Amino acid sequence: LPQMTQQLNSDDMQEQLSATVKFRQILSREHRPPIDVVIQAGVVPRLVEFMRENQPEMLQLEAAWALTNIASGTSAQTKVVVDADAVPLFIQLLYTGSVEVKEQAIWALGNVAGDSTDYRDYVLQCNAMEPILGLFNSNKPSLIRTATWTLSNLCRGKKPQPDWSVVSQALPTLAKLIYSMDTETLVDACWAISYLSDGPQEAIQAVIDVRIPKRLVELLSHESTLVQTPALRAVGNIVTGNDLQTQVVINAGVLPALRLLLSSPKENIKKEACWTISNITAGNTEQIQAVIDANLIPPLVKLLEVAEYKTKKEACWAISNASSGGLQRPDIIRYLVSQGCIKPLCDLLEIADNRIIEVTLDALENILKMGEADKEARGLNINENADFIEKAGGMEKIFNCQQNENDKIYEKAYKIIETYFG
Amino acid sequence: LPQMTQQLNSDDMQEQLSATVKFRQILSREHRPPIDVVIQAGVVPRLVEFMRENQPEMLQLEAAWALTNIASGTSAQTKVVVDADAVPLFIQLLYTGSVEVKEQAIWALGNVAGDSTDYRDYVLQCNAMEPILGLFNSNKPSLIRTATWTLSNLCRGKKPQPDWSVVSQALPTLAKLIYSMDTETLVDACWAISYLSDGPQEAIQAVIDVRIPKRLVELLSHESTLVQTPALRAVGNIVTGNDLQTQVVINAGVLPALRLLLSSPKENIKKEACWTISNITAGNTEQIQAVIDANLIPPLVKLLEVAEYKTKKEACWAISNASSGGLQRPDIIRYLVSQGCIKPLCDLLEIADNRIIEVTLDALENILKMGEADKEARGLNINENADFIEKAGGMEKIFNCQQNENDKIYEKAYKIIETYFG
Ligand SMILES: [Co+2]
Ligand SMILES: [Co+2]
Repeated sequence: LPQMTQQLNSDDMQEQLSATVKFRQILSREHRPPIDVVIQAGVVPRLVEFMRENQPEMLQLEAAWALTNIASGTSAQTKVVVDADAVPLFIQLLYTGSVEVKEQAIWALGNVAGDSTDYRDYVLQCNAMEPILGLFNSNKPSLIRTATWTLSNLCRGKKPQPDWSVVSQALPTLAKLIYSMDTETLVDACWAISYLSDGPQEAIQAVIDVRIPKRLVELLSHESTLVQTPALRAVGNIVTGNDLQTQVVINAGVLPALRLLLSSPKENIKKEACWTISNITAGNTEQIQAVIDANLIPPLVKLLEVAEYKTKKEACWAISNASSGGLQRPDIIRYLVSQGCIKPLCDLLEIADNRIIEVTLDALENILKMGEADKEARGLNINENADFIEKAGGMEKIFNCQQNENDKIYEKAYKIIETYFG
Repeated sequence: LPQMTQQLNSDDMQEQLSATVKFRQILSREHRPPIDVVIQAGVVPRLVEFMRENQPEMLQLEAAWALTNIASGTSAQTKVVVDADAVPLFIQLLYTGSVEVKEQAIWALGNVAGDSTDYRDYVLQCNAMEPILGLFNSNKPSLIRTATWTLSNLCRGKKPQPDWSVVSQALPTLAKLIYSMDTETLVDACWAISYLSDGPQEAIQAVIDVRIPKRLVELLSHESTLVQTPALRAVGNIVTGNDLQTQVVINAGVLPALRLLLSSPKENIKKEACWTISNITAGNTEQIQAVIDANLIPPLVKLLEVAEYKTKKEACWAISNASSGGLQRPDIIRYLVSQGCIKPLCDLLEIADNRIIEVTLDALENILKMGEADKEARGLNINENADFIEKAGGMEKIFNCQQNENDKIYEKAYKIIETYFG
């Protein structure tokens, strides 16, 4: 190392190149590259020098390669490279460099961007977006992957949400990347899109205008859960928007697609599928009816019954939001009850957290108001739904809620028992 | 009714009495007392007239009785009585009335008070507390029961919390009632105390000052779970207070008692027991060491693995809080690991909601930091805990968390994987 460090500091171009190649090779070890000793040798800032505008490209590639092996190490190791002010140089190399040079720069920039939110912003402010977006006009798959990966690292994060004026510039490229033949590329593009869709209406509408929604919906039935997961996450973030934005996703045909995801052997997919659906049933009466017409209630009721809690929780919201539209269209409630949602709802009370008990009690109450409403509409002397709940053992569970510490809950419980089971 | 209404409005005493008796009788029907028909009759204000100070006591009783049957009906019916100015007369009857009159008055007041926080405050504001506490100097079980139940309704409610200057006057009486032989009385007294115990530091301190804690602890081993629940709830509320207030409960011997409750056939007792413990391990080092010395970790680790989620969740907090104390005394962490908390903690990650995942990742990161420090203090070239976690399958689960939408979680995950599994 002392010997190499010498060559590197030599003024002989040929000797500098000889040294950088060496530092690049040791930093390329698959085992445990002596990154820390290299940093301890103080040759980082020198290697950074070799990436300057007028250095020979071979020297630039070797130096960037070496620095990239370092920047892709631990966070500490990344800080060193960043502090040597390598980022601005990696970025100009994105414009100038050969494919090989570009592959190192984009990788290194991706690691800096994915290190933390402050580095994410640093990179964005160094204006990496322009040169990064130009990489997609190339035809090398591997280079496009890294680039897409780095792009997702720039879009990710919600405490400091990334500078939207900058990151939104990626939407057009992203809209094309989700048609990629490369699976890894597809995956990261969908993750990036989900990150951009994890924001206000402005963000969501932006994703809608570049016509990404329909492609996202087609990707829900991709053979791989690695593609399905981020695609669903993105769809889920989009339907969190307003009713108009959600209808866009619905006209793209997301409902029939969701029907398949509810059967996914992947628990988190069933979970986010129920989550997505609950943000659609949280919409207007016509959107709730659409969920009904797509035959999404039956599988939902089933999950409410057998899935893990984290999924049941989601199924409940979906069903409870659906029952909210029952005040208007009473037949929605009638349909929910027909699909056997009462038993699952009652049982849930026994294992749910307080927020879910509130949600579940809302659904049960809406169900009771309905059964009460057409009980009067007829000369009947019984509230069928109330009777339904009693049989399912729900009465006893609602009674038990009277001892819950939460005011909203126990008060909701007393009112229910008193009103329908007195 | 038309005839009774007439007699009721008569100036003839013997007539008013006879008619009040008849209204009382029909409003006493076990079946479905015609309360609404009686209200429609418009005689409520008239009956209220009959409870005034100058009225013959028999008329006072029959009128109060009649109105109490109405007041103990639906909220809407209770409202009719409250709006007729009955409350202040029920209260003055609580002083002057015979035992029979008092029994009606206290049942009416309890129903008004339990209706809502508005009626609760109105009742407290009408100075009902003075004659109510005065009923405890009586020697009739049934009366003391209803009186205790009423006191419970008056102390309940946390959104508007009840006027502390008023409800706190019940502590001395409450401190004595928890030594009662009557189960119902004891139950209600314990509930009333748990409600008083859910306030700020002052409320908790007043409960400690009148020396209720030790009795609460003794009651944790009461044969009936109807007594243990509210007693455990009250104890739980007290330990949410500061470290000093928490030591009072510890010195009362709560730990051995909780150890027993961790095997309660009641899921919610196991749950609040874990919750109670978690609020003790959230204290200083000595308090965490006390939990350890009482042998609470093993049963805690067992629940973390096999209990319902709502309980596991509580066990996780208890164990996780304990590990935070590991920084100071590294042997706390070593002990936790020795009791096999790692495996159940990793598995929890697969089914936990985001807040619990965060709690779990902190526990795991503390354990992991400990295994790292010792590997250093020793020449070991392995982080035993990291290896335990990897063996348990928690490595992959932690890895998966990197795709969680929550920033604090995925950052935590990437940080862990990079730092201990690289
Ligand atoms: Co990194
Ligand atoms: Co009531």
